[PDB]
Amino acid sequence: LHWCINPPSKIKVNFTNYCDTIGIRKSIASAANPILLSALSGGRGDIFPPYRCSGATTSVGRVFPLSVSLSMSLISRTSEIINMLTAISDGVYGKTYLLVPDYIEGGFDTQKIRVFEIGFIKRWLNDMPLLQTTNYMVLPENSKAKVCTIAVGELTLASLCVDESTVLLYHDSDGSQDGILVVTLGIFGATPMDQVEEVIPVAHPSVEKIHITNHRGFIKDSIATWMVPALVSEKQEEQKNCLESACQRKSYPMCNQTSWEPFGGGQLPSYGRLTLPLDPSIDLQLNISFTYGPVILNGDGMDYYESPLLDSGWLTIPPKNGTVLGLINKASRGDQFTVIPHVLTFAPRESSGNCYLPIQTSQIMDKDVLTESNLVVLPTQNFRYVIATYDISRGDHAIVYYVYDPIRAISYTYPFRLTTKGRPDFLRIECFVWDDDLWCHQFYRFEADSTNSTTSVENLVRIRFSC
Amino acid sequence: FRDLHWCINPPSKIKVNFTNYCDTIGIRKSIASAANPILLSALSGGRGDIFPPYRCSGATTSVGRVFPLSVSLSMSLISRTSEIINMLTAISDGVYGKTYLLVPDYIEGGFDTQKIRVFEIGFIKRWLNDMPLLQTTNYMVLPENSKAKVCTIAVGELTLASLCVDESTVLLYHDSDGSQDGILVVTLGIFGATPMDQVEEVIPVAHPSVEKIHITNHRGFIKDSIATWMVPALVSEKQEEQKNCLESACQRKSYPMCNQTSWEPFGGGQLPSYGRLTLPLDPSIDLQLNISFTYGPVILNGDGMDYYESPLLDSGWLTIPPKNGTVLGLINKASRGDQFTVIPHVLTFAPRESSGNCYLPIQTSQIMDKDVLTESNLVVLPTQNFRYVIATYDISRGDHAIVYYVYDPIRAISYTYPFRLTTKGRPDFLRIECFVWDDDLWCHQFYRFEADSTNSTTSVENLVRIRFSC
Amino acid sequence: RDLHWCINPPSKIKVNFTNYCDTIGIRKSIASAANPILLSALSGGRGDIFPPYRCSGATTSVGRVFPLSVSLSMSLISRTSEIINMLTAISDGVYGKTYLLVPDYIEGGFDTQKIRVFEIGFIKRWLNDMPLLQTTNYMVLPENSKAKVCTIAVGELTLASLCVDESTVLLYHDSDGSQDGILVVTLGIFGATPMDQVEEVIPVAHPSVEKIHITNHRGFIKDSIATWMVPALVSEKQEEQKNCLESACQRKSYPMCNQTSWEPFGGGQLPSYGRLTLPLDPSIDLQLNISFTYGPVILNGDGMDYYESPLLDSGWLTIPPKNGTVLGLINKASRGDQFTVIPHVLTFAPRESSGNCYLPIQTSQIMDKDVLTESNLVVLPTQNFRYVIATYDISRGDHAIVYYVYDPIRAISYTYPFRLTTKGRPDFLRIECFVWDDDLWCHQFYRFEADSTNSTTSVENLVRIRFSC
Amino acid sequence: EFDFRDLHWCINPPSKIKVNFTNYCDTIGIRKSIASAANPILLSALSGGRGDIFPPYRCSGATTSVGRVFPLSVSLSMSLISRTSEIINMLTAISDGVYGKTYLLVPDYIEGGFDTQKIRVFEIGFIKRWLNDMPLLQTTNYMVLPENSKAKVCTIAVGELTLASLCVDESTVLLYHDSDGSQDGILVVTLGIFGATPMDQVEEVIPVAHPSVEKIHITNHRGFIKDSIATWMVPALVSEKQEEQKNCLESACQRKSYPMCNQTSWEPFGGGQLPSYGRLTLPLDPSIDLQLNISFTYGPVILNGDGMDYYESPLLDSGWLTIPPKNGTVLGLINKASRGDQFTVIPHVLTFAPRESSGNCYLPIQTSQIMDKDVLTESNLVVLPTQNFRYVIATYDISRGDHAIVYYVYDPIRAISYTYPFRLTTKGRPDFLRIECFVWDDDLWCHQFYRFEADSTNSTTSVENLVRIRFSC
Repeated sequence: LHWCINPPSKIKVNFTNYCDTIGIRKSIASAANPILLSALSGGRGDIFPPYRCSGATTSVGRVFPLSVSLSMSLISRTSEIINMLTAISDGVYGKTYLLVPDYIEGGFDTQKIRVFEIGFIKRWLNDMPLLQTTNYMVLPENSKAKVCTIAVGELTLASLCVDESTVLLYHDSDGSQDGILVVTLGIFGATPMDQVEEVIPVAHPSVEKIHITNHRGFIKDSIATWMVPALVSEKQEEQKNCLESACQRKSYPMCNQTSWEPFGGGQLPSYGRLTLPLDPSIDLQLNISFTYGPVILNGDGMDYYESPLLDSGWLTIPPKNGTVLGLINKASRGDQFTVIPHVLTFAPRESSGNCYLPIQTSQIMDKDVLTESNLVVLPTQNFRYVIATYDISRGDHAIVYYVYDPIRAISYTYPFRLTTKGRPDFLRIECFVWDDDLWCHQFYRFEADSTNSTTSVENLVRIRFSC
Repeated sequence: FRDLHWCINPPSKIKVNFTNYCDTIGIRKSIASAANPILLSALSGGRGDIFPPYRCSGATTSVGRVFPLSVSLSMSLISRTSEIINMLTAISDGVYGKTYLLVPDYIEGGFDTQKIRVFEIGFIKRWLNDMPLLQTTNYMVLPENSKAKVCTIAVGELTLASLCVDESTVLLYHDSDGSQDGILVVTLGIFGATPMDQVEEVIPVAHPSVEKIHITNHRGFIKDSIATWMVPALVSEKQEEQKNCLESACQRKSYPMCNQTSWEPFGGGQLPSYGRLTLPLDPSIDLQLNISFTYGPVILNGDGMDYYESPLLDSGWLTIPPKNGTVLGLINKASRGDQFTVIPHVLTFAPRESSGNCYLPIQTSQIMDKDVLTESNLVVLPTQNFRYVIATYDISRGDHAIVYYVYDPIRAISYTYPFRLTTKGRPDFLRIECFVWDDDLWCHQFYRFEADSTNSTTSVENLVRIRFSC
Repeated sequence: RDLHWCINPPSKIKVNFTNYCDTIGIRKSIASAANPILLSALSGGRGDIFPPYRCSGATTSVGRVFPLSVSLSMSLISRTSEIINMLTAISDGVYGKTYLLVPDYIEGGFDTQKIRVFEIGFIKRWLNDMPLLQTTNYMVLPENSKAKVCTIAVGELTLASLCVDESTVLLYHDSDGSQDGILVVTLGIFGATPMDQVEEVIPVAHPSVEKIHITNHRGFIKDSIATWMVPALVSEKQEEQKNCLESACQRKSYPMCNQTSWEPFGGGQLPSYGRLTLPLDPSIDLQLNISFTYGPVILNGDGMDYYESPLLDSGWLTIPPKNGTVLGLINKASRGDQFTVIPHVLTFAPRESSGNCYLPIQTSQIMDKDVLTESNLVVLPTQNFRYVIATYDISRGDHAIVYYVYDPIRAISYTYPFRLTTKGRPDFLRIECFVWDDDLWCHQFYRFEADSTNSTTSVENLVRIRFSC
Repeated sequence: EFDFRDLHWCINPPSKIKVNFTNYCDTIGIRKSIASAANPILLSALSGGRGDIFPPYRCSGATTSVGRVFPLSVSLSMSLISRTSEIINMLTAISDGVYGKTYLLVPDYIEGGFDTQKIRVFEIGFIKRWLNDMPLLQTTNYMVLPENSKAKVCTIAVGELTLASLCVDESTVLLYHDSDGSQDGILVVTLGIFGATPMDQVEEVIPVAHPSVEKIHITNHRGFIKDSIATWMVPALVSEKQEEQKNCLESACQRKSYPMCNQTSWEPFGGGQLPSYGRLTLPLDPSIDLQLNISFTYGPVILNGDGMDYYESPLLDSGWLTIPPKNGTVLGLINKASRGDQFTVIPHVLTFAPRESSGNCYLPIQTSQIMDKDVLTESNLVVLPTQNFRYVIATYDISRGDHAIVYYVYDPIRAISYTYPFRLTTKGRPDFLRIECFVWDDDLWCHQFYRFEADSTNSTTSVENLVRIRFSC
């Protein structure tokens, strides 16, 4: 009777190859660490104004049109870039977008290609960020890359690509179960860059579906976490009781609806955490989880930002036309998935308090389009969240940023030169703190009267709050 | 089949971490191993084919087009109407490097603030439809230094080298006589903060006959961890043979050459000789910048001399760009290693009934034209067949086009680029750097022209591909 | 249970099996390595003490001398090197010695230098079931300033000492400048961290205490706390003792009130017992504690031992007899928190007294003319109470040493007709007895006098007294 | 096809670890802690003894030898000797600040009948300074073997805070011949510097490398312990030595060394063949059980079977094998041998290859006229652990006017001698003699043991002391 030590799977297949991968990854991390330190030293300081000197502050905005990224180079050549998701964390950045090759003109819409890219953030002699792409990957056309999620961190990029918006977790068990094409990117061309369509293990038999439309997570401690709506058969009774308790109020249309947004009809969606352990030791496995929480009214997107706490992260939900406000519920990254409605969840009247609701109105909202973007939780000790909108009230089309603080609320618009006729069908902002400032990377698309082509415009903007 | 025996799980006291059992890999080795697939994806395309297999139609034409897509930093800066001056690019084995002087316009102080030297290096990735996409993976901006005004680019083996100096003519005298000129040395890795140097260096003069060194704009390469440049130098030992050869050639029709009392590179005295700056990039060894001079064919330009790799073991093709059209270019053959010899190969005229040790450059005033011509450098392609490319800016065409003159030892093929849209403007500085890609000719070009405003010079840089089909 | 099969791992997989468990501390490892010796001593010796049955009822004493020992002091004596004042403290299977070593290789005047040595070692059986005092560690103190007197306290594989140059510590009278200090010395069984010598500045528990009289004392190290017993001078207790002194003065016991000044402190008042305590912790607060207490009057403060008692937190206390007084004094004492002393035996309670006073028995006519240098009272380590004192006798023609093993019921004696040395007169005779395999083993030591004034020979040798029915 | 998830890699632990890992590494921790505790003493001893190995260059003339005795010691052997108890066959070994002794003890203090038995005693200890810059041999541990005393003859090896000694009842150990009945076993005795755990006493069978080795001779073999391995050298019996040794003997026989050929039988083994070099290694590690593998290699002839002393060499894997001279022969042997690899003995010193011969064989020198007809007894040669190669021998003779003992401190240039007239017993017959030397405080310290028989009363008296030789310009 000898002593067997159990090694992780995929290390016993080729220990030498595993350890060559380990050494290459460690060397790449060591080589790229000085750039990360140089970029993060200024950013990690603070965001709050130190001294209150003039009371009410002023807003100064500047557009920085210089970058080394592949996306802006493609856009500069009038190439259709649609559905771009960008994530900025740990000093690195990532992008996934659908590219339409206009170099050769054949037909009108033949195929759309998906491009990933992960790069650095660097100074440009004026203490300004310079987004530089150090790697990219282009998927083959015959793949399920229509809808993917972005999650960048620890010098790595990960994604969950699926052709259909709604993944059939358990209903399609009898047939060919839907797979999620996991796409992983390193910061330098090497083995970490791999893609594999893998069957996703359910949390329980209770979980039935998964909705993946436009999501964002992060990577920390070699884990990849996303938050997507799910469909379970146990949250239904308590959520129905809470919804009926809220229905007696003036919020009649909420309970008047017979079919919910993320999944047609049926029951309410439930929060769902997709966990992807990203380590070279073991193989890839999408560990889905779920947990009942506040009522979810829209399933367009569900981001997941990092928090200064130990094992918790904010869970934002972009506002939808009809629901004036979006949830910023807290989420647990640990072994047990818990969702606590930290802020922006209206607790109902005459209720036990175990269930929360968002705030919606029927006629309060502006009849203008006023397209809003996903709200972003800034990485800093103080809690601030930024949401951009496509303002229309002024004579010139504009984008308005709301950095929420309990003390004051002032927003002024400087003239935006680029376009005066705007039909925004998409808008996403990704913000980060750089030298005690708010640098937001915004992307949006248009629709023109000529209808010859749709122009997608993206740039970096900095808002300076001067005392 | 032979299993040792059935086993029992040992007590949980022992925890085994499998990461500690094997050894770690160095940063340079890991970086090279990572970058190897990207280098191979371009080397295979380059080495797939060189020339058409058979003359399908009995005659070959030329098809050319521009490729505006690029994810380089210089293209991004140009897109933001930022002024870029004197960019030298050295494409080699799927790695490129650039050295340019930036003139910031967002900074507003006085009228002229400062010019900053920028270095960048990166791969040549396969874009869709099998196109060359120049990607930048690392770059470096020098803090304000006097010695970064003129630099030489030398790219190869996943690293960059540069020899920046302040004055055009670097003086090489014993000890320090008054003010001394030093040669700044720059180095860049392909990624991250790897062992790299930005150290000012004092030249080991080697043979003390070298007195000056001229560095206008030179290209070299890094082979076997050795960076080699070729620059004119001024020696005062052996000038009688060249003087006798010039006197013998003066009686011929080559009157203007023998009429010069003072030459172009170094004022007065003896004509320049051929030098060679050698920089061993072995990180264990301290940096030394050796110099190996050797006389050769007479130099008539001296304002720029590139140096390209050769298929032979220790050979190269140092080139001299044409000067004002009247003097044509030269393509010599320079040795590498401890010895250094120069053997005239192409575009060289051997005088009749001469000493035999002097070869002279072809020089005809008939080629000179009132048409404003800005000839570029001679670019030797990295192919087995010896072919060199010439790019000329001419206004004879109504489109204010740029003409490429691809030359062969057998034939000569010329292709024009009427794609030029801006007609107004006189070019000031045109450079090209060609490379082979999927059995095709790609030539990265950069040129600046001054418009009618007398204060605006637009730096235009783009890739052009010329295809010759049977 | 059986975990299926194996496969040969790659050659890069080699494990040392060594980095994978705890690191044992120095003191814990030393205690683990030394425990079997302490077991072989304690279980072998302390199992049987007294004759189990009355049998005849009249016992005889047969004795024998065992000169073999690996002790360093024995070897030094064998090389004719003078040792002046040695205190040995045997407890729990370990021994320790402190003695003035006088190098006589080169001599000048009276004494060129005397240099202290502290040694601690085990007690081993030597294939005849006899004790072999092996020396395992020792430390030497150069005679810089403090090498005059010390106290010995051996226990828990550790030695302790309180060395002061002055005969009596001037604890409070020197507080104007720098008060006097006591060179604390600590040894371990094997050379390690506990071995330290850190002189400590004294916080005093009582403002009344002012003198400490360190001459020759023995203590023990119990529960990592080294405690001794030293007489101390206080003025308050004399107020209570004065009534008893006046009552005894008018009584027939004239020699009690005849005394006007005491040896330990000239003039002054009646000294009181002071429990010196040194909590031995390797990390924090190596400081002393002095807690005076009332008790029986001290006729002689020359020496005061401190033997462990079989009670919960109690300890014995002895005072060796002095010439002029016929008896010593044994009184109980408790360690921990408050300090109280209640006389156990050998104290006479005067009649018609308030009760807060006790007097040892003294007779001025029983004493014989010949000079007898008695040794300290020693309490044997057993449940019973047997105290043994060795007396040097000159009346007998063999110049024998007589071991008076005193018990309150039956008193027994034995004489050692050995080492005549008629010209020799003892100067310092000390013993340290212990029970070993149902026998009384004593470790005597003495020094002779010279008629030629040039011959001083320390004589250290273990002796055993056997009682059988 | 084995499924890899259920399949496991298995490692092979040592036998002692597998049975009780907890106990094994508890012993490992205790040993490491004791070694760390004892390290300061060894460091102080090494610091005191390293400096000034040799005096400077000659100032006026030849250096003068100064002798001094030091009877003070805290060893058990000295205390036993001082009590008029005889000590027989003591093998002292001093190395790296720790010494060790194995001596037969004759109990006479308590006598029952006529005689009970002789007792083996194993004693380890420390070398400590005694405020006068001379060593103090202090015994920190000792072991007394039981009354049966299977150990009549034992070796000695000390190093790395350990004592090890192979013990055999008979001088000759028959590895193969006595396998028909009960195979001869060697009693391995080890003991740590302090405590109660480290001691082991086990009788184990010898796994010799090849059957070619049939016998060994274990009488007096000082070794040492380095890298947790204890090494000894004993004569060995092999069958393949004759083909070269007899040829060499006949090739060098025509010289003056006729009696060497004239001997029909050799002293270590009656008849048979010439003795061969042998090496015993004891891996002293808690993880691995005790095994004793005997190697062998070829070398110069072994003139006497008294015993071969193995010493530590400054080189990486070298050892100054040493053989004492026998009566008649004036010069012994100081060879060179390797440790840890295949056994190989090169005859560095005391061998002169005969001229006009093959040259592949080496022979020592002999001269019968030197010893004359007086009772002169010489001891073993001690290789000092210094940078410069040295060797010391001690001779006890009556030819000296004071019946003294002469110490021939040998030097590559000349030889120096000192006499100890402290011998006040003219009627002295040395039955046994042995010296062990070490360097301490820029002097030469030697520990001698001369068991001499007093003919005045016909009673043997064992005498041992510590003597130091000082060389001053």
